[PDB]
Order: sequence, then C-alpha cells, then structure tokens
Amino acid sequence: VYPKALRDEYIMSKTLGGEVKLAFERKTCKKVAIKIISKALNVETEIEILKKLNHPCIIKIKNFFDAEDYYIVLELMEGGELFDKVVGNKRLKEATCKLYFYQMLLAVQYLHENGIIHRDLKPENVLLSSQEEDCLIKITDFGHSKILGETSLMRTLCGTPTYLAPEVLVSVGTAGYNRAVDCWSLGVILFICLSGYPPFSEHRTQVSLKDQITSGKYNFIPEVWAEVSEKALDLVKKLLVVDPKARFTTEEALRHPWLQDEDMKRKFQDLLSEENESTALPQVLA
Amino acid sequence: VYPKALRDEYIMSKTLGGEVKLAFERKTCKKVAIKIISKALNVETEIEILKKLNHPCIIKIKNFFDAEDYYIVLELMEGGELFDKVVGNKRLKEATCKLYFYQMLLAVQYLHENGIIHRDLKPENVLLSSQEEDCLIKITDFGHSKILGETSLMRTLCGTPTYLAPEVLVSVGTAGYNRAVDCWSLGVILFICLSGYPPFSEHRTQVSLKDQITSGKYNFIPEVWAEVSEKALDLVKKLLVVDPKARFTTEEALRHPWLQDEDMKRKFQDLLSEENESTALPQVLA
Ligand SMILES: COc1ccc(CNC(=O)c2ccc3nccnc3c2)cc1
Ligand SMILES: COc1ccc(CNC(=O)c2ccc3nccnc3c2)cc1
Repeated sequence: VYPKALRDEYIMSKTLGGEVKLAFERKTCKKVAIKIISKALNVETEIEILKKLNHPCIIKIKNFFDAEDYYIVLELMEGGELFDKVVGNKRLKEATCKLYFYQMLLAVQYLHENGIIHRDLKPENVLLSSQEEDCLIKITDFGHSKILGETSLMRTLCGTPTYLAPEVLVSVGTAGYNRAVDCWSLGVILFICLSGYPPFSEHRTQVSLKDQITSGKYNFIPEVWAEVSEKALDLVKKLLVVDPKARFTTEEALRHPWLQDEDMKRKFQDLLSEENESTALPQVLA
Repeated sequence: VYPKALRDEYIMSKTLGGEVKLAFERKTCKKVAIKIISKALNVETEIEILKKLNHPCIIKIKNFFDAEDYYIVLELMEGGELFDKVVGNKRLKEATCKLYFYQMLLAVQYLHENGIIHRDLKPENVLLSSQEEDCLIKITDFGHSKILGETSLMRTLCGTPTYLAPEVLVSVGTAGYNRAVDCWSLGVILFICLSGYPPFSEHRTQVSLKDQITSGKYNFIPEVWAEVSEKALDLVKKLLVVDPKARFTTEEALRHPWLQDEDMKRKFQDLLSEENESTALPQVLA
C-alpha cells in the first residue's frame, strides 16, 4: 500500500497513466498528480534539478516521498500529454503549433540558460494545462537530464598535453554542444505537430532508421506539407541539421521569422496572467 | 596544525614533496607516506577506488583522515617517483625499462579489467619500491580516474531513436574505447624511458604540440634510438597509434614479442616474493 506519510497529506485516487495517479491534497482539497518511480539514482537528481528550476513552461514539484517506491507530487496538467493530441496522424492547427512550440523553446532555453540538457524531449513529456486548444504547456520527465558544470576536459586543458591522448585533443572541437540534442528533439517534435507523421520512421521504407537520422534525410510528403507554411518548414529544416555546431539554438529558433508573431505571443502572455492572477499578491503601487 | 586524530596514530615528519610528508605509525614504528590533498570531490572517489583495488603494482591506502585538509596514509615507496629517474635526458637500461613497463602494463590491465581508467599516467605517478634499479613499481595519483558502469548511451540505445540526435548514433561507433587513453600514456611513458626525451615536445620545433599529438608524428632522433632494440621501438609505434580502436590494448602489448622475456618475468616474480614473504602466513600443506 501507500506509505503512512503520503497518506497523511494526500487522498490517493484513480490512475492517470512509472505510473501517475490523481490525488487530492488534504489541506487544500486540491487536485494533484502523484508520480510513482518504483525501486533509483536519477530520481534524487530529478527532484534536485526540479526544486531549483522555476519557469511557467517547466513542471513544478510540490512534495516528495522516499519509501519502497519514490512518490513525486506534481501540479496537475488537465490537458494531459501532447502525444494524445498527435497520435494517428492527428495534425494540430499551425497557430496551435506556434503557441506550443514557442513555450517549448522558452522552457528549453531556460533549461540551457541554467546548464540543464533535458535529453529526452518527446510529445509524451510535453503536458497541456487545460483541455483547451490554446493553453500553457509544461516540460516533464527530467529523468535523463544532464548538468553542465566544470568539464574534466576543461581541467585537462590547463596542463601540458605531453602524455595526453590525440582523440581527447580532437574532442575539444565538438565539445560543449550536447544541448543541441534538445534542439534536434524540438525539431522532431515540431515536425510531428505540423505534418501529423514522424520525420524518421521505419514505416514503408527500405533505409535503416539509424541511416535516416545520420543522413538527416527526413520523410517528406509534400501533399501533407502543402497545408503547412513556408516559414514553419524552414524552421524544421534549420533545426533538423546533422552538424550540431550548425544546428539552430533555442535563441536562434526564437529569433526566426516563424516565431515573430504578435498575436501568438499576446495569447501566451494572456494565458500566463490567467494562471498567475489566482496566486497574485497585491503589489506596492508607485 | 595536524588534526588530533592523525596525531594519535602517526608521528608526522619531513616533507617528501598536494604535498607528501614522511610519517611513522605509532603502533608499528613503521615508515609511511601521508598525502595532503588540501580543501574535494575526487578525493572521496580516490579513497573509494583505492580501498577496492588490490594488486602489487597499484598503491595501497592504509588509513584516511577527513579534516580542514584531506590526509591519505599510503605505503612508503623508497625509490621515489619514476620521473626522478628520467629527467635531464637520463635514459634507463633496456631491461630496467622492460621490468618497469611490464609492471605498468599489469597494473593498467587490472585497472581496465576492473573498469577503471587512470586517465593521468605519467612518470610523476609511477613510484619505485627501493633505491635499487631492479624493483617493484606502483601506480599512484588516482585523482582523475573514471569508473565504467552502465553508460547513458547503452540505456538510450534500448529505445527507438525516433527523437534521438544524429551525433549520438554517430558516437556509438567510437564508444567504449576511453581506456585506450591509458595505452597512449603508457606509450609516451615507454618512449621517454627508452630514449631519454619526450615524443611530443615544444623544444626546437615549428609545429604545434596539439598538431604533433593529433598527427601522431613523434620526434624521432635515430642517433638516440640506434641504442634501443627493434622490438622495443615496434611496441612504442604500436601504442602511439592515433586511432584509439587501432591502438594496442594492455593485453596486446603484454602479448608483444618485446615482453616475451623469461629472465625479466623471473626477476619480477623474485621481487614479488621478496616483498610478500615478510607478510606471509604459514600455508596448509597437502
Ligand atoms: C479531473 O481530473 C483530471 C483531468 C484531466 C487529466 C489529464 N491529465 C493527465 O492525464 C496527466 C497525466 C500525467 C501527469 N503528470 C504530471 C502532471 N500532470 C499530469 C496529467 C487528469 C485528471
Ligand atoms: C627513509 O625515508 C625515505 C626514503 C626514500 C624516500 C623516497 N620516496 C619518495 O620520495 C616518495 C614520495 C611520495 C610518495 N607518495 C606515495 C608513496 N610513496 C612515496 C614516496 C622517502 C623517504
């Protein structure tokens, strides 16, 4: 059963999906999601990174339980996963893509600004605020996240490479572009939402999946993409770049013409206030 | 001053060189070396890896103190560093090279067998048993050592790389050859001992050091190397290989003709017994 400590604070209820169950906080009679990561190392880090992070498009941890299985109290996303909105070739409206992707770009930028590589961005980790088409999106599943700190390469470089291996000196070139893996993931999420299908698939194709990804030669159905804008596909193209040093950054994509949309940005700020206003404390007037 | 706890067990004396001082264990009136790593993370790992390791060519930790500065009680190597035997173009006899290198190859093999990449092998980390030419050698300075475990790449590979970045799939090729950095270091140690000079130096040369190492084009003075054997240089050549996948392994070098020397191997076993016999307990006879 559920630990005594979890039970004192919350009323565990129906499963929402490492399993996720809906629960109610006793103090507040408020709906919460409780993630069960069964028993282990990355859960300690996950909690640690989450406690530190603070952005509207990144999920917030409310409480945490160490027991036979780990329990993570998270704010409830009533729109569910982004995946449920893209399955079976379900294509989102272009503005609905713009609004979500923008938020993803902001979230990921913050992560990168704060030296955090998510490493596992997928529609199955993007959560929607409401059951509304226009809503706030939150990045979840920080299990695979990496922290940046002082590299063992940086420390090595301070010395004279008399005995140093060549491959290490070689590594110095490509070094410090790990984060660009999130930009590719973003590129794959954005390709999916627009088209309805994945860029690199094993469906009706003779070429290997590894080959597709390494070649950067995505499956392009123009009949499907005729529906999508010129600006939207140019961004996908700019992100789905093989050379990580040449790929777009979160900043570069944010700058891109596709995202320079005032009606979209307005909708987002208007969504932010709507959430924020409830928790708002009176401010000191001039 | 020295902590109260260190003082209770040992009598701290004269400096031997992160500083190293000679000390005397009170219980035993025995000479010991006490390494002072001033205050920090890698010291915890260093101790941890050392406690676990157990080989005649790897240094043994005797005790350890957590204070304002870290204190590591190590077995005293009365011949000092290997560096003191190679400075100012001091060249060791070929058999003296064979005997030491063999021991280095064994030590490093054990490290690799046990999933430990030393990462910082240099003459300044190779310690000699006695002030004798023929003696036992011990690998020290485990500060930069890496542990092998389950890679985050191995875990990634279990899934479908739908959203996975190309550079990661690319990395799978070169993956799991980090240890070959120790074989290069070994190659550079062996080149030094034989010749008296370093293979990749900035002395009287127009080419960059990084370039020398990346090109794998070592400084070759035949007048100096005429003195050395054909078998000895072939091993250096086999180790100083640019492609880490093509480089010699500790096993491969151990197999090499240069090391297939019975008089050398005999001398080593004879040195082992000499050390071991003092600590020897009577064995149960057949
Ligand atoms: C009224 O109760 C509900 C209404 C809508 C939903 C849809 N949401 C979900 O399915 C869901 C699943 C996992 C989650 N993990 C973390 C945060 N929020 C989550 C939300 C779930 C319950
Ligand atoms: C009688 O007293 C001595 C005789 C010879 C020496 C030469 N040895 C050393 O110089 C020395 C230095 C650092 C070390 N670090 C770890 C283990 N052993 C070490 C030995 C040092 C003292």
